[PDB]
Amino acid sequence: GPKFPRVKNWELGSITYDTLCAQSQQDGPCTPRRCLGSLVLPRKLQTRPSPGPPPAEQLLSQARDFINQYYSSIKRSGSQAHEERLQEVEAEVASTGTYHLRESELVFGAKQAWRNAPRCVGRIQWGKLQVFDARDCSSAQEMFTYICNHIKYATNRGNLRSAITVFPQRAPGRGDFRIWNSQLVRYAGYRQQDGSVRGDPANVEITELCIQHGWTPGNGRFDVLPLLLQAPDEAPELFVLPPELVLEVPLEHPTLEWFAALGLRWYALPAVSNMLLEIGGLEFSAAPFSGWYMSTEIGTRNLCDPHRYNILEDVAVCMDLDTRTTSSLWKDKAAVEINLAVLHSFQLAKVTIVDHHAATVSFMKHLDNEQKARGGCPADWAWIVPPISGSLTPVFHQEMVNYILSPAFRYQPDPW
Amino acid sequence: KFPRVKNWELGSITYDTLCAQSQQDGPCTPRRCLGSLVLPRKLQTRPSPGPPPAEQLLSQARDFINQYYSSIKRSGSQAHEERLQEVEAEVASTGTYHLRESELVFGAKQAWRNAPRCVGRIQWGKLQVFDARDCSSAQEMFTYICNHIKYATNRGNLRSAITVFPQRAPGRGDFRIWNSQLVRYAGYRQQDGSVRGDPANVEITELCIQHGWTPGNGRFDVLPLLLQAPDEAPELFVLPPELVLEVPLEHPTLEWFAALGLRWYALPAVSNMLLEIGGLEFSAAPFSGWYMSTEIGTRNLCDPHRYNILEDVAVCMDLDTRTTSSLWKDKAAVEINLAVLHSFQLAKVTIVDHHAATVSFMKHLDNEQKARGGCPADWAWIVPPISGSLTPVFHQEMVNYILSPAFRYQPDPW
Ligand code: HEM
Ligand code: HEM
Ligand SMILES: C[C@H](O)[C@H](O)[C@H]1CNc2nc(N)[nH]c(=O)c2N1
Ligand SMILES: C[C@H](O)[C@H](O)[C@H]1CNc2nc(N)[nH]c(=O)c2N1
Ligand SMILES: NC(=[NH2+])NCCC[C@H](N)C(=O)O
Ligand SMILES: NC(=[NH2+])NCCC[C@H](N)C(=O)O
Ligand SMILES: [Zn+2]
Repeated sequence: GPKFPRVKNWELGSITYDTLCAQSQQDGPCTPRRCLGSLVLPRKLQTRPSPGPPPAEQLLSQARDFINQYYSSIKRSGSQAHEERLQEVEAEVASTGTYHLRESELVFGAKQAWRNAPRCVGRIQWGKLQVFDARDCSSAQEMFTYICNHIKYATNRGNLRSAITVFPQRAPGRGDFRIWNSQLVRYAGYRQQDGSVRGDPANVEITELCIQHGWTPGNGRFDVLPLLLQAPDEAPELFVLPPELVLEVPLEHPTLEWFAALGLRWYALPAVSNMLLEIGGLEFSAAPFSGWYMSTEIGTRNLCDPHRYNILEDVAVCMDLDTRTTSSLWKDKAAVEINLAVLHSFQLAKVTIVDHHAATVSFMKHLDNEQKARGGCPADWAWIVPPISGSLTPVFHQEMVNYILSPAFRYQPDPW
Repeated sequence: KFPRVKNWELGSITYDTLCAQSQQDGPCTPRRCLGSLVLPRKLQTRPSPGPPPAEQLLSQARDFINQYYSSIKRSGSQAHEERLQEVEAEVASTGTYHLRESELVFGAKQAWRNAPRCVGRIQWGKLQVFDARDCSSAQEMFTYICNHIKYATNRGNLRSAITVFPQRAPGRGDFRIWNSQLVRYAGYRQQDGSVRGDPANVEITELCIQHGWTPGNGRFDVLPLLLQAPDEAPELFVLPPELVLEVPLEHPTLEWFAALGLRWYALPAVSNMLLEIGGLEFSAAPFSGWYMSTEIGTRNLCDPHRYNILEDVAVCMDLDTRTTSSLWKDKAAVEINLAVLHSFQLAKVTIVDHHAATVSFMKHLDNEQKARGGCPADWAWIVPPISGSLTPVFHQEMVNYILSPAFRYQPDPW
């Protein structure tokens, strides 16, 4: 039959063909000899610090491609405005080596990048993104105001709104704009005398980096880290976030009264801030984005991973479960309750949150929408299926095709 | 070239060099990954009415024979030389050859070892291989299958076993076991198009009734076996109720769970896959080990397209099945899985929970990294259907590729 990947949903028995993967213009990590689909950071997208200006010839084709995408999105492909905009980009790349995006083109690409994100289960909201332009920003100090502005708008007092803030793109020879922190809001990791860690083990490096840069560290298990903002060709400056802007939620269980005594808590705004946003060849090294949490992110990964807060055993001891044997599913039982606590604690604090059931269901809807609009959707199975109750959600039964489409968010090396 | 594989829970790293030995291609390409697809659009095992190119077959045979003599530290020896010549000789003359019982036993164990989707491979070295190649009739197959079931079950102390029937032969129908598993509960399509029993077995259940089986009206009705001998319509055989050990499902604390009257058989025995060793193909080579609790309690009982008993239990547990955020589903999924472990443990039948099971797989990865420099694993199948990140495999990067000997999927006989 058709000569594109055949995709099946074993739950409903339905079939589809992904023709959108044909538009992919960037190889991934797999090969016919072996699949590397479960790898987190395959050395592919890795936008290494390319010093010398991009091959004019190359950047141009990537640029003419994005432009075409833009005019098609506005249903004016082949028109005179389109061809002129094309001539305009080619011209500016011939006399400078780079080029600039128009306001509406940035908003377009910003959304396409989210839309194209293979690992994001919340893409059904892709059409609703508040893009804040900040390509005028000229200081690590200015970078701090924008971020604070963003956190204020995105948080919206518990009624979260998706957004992204785009800072200046890269310029040949000139240093990048960077946010050293992985997220705009993260908890510190304190290395100990015994070698263990206090707080979030994930953020041990950045914490060590904030201290080596002037921050006077605290000693709690949930201290909000300061921000390290790097303007072009300058050492980064350290900025502390105003406690009022950083909204948090204490965690309690709906019926296990003792859970509140655990003193666990999490912030409301998830803001990935270390990824690179690539549009038509241009590379925006600092373009933090944020939406709203999906409960398993907190209640299973952050709170239960062996290398994170790892609270599974403490909570199981409290529920008086048999932790001396795996066949009692003590881990499964506690993990469920901890997740319920996160859901319940955000609902009570009136903060936006979505569970893995509701979430995944909406992603199925997003899949069906994209099947019609683009002929498929690039999705990373291992990442779309929730860390708990996999087959209990519909995505587990949906085969998925993963590939790279541009615009896009890519991982990028740490500035240090 | 050699993939770097990391474990994010420990921060460890390794280089899979074994993937280098892959002579077969998968579904992925640099343009896009198709690793989450269940079946190969093309990797199918097309008919064998015609013989396979003497060259192709000959190289896969030389390779297997080389592998076999390595495993017994007798490489380059005389026996090795003379065994290669025997194969050269048979191939050239009949366009095929045959395996020595010892070699077959070696293949089987390797096939299991190379199976990317099997999480129980730490046991790969302990496989009871039954040679049933001197089988000429469907009635004979039934006896073999009946003995395998008896041996495999062993009163509840399951033991891994595989039975290998005649290999495939040019212009000759394949010996085939029509059923997907040796034991499976019937799926009867009732009035409102719904289904009584096991929805996955609606088709096979209909083929049996079509060949004269007297169906029942129950959810858990042990289906009969439709064994087929070359170029001959299949035969119907009913499995002796005693040989079919079954487990009644109840709950450690929830008194009413038994009420639901659920039950499940003890012997998991895939019977529709094809075993390929050194180019030879065995269209009928059933194998069995023992269940991992999640296969029954999560997929079989809770899949929406299986017994889909998730809501019932939730209601009995008096759960807020109103909204999703009450996690009524996750809650019932756990109990049902516990009930499976409890029931099997109470009936003294072998079973392994997913935590215990994935822990042994981690070891296997280690043992294999040291023995071959890697281990082909399908992450989507190795990670349990529930409590995924709660197990260690969730945090383990894996490489997937095809090695031979190997188990493959093949077309349905009808
Ligand atoms: C509004 C609700 C949204 C939800 C519920 C959602 C949810 C998710 C989840 C569950 C993940 C994986 C988290 C993890 O495993 O670490 C993810 C990853 C991602 N999301 Fe979203 N997302 C949302 C908004 C956004 C926005 C606003 C953007 C971009 C403009 C976006 C871009 C991405 C990208 C690039 C990734 C992958 C990052 C990585 O590899 O760590 N998401 N999202
Ligand atoms: C000793 C106990 C064993 C355990 C606990 C075990 C467990 C598993 C599990 C959980 C799966 C995934 C099943 C599914 O979701 O469909 C699997 C797949 C598989 N196992 Fe095992 N296994 C065992 C023994 C064996 C034996 C004896 C063989 C072969 C000689 C074998 C060959 C395979 C293969 C080829 C697959 C993939 C089957 C498919 O594609 O449907 N396993 N095993
Ligand atoms: C090793 C494995 O790829 C890794 O643990 C992946 C699996 N799936 C995931 N899925 C999501 N959403 N987030 C993750 O961090 C991961 N980690
Ligand atoms: C579509 C998806 O590939 C499919 O549902 C897979 C996922 N993981 C699985 N894992 C195991 N162990 N067994 C299966 O049958 C599956 N099915
Ligand atoms: N819903 C989101 N936008 N998530 C972004 C990633 C959040 C990250 N997994 C965390 O637990 O903090
Ligand atoms: N442990 C095994 N031998 N599993 C074989 C596959 C069993 C199949 N998943 C079932 O539940 O019927
Ligand atoms: Zn792949």
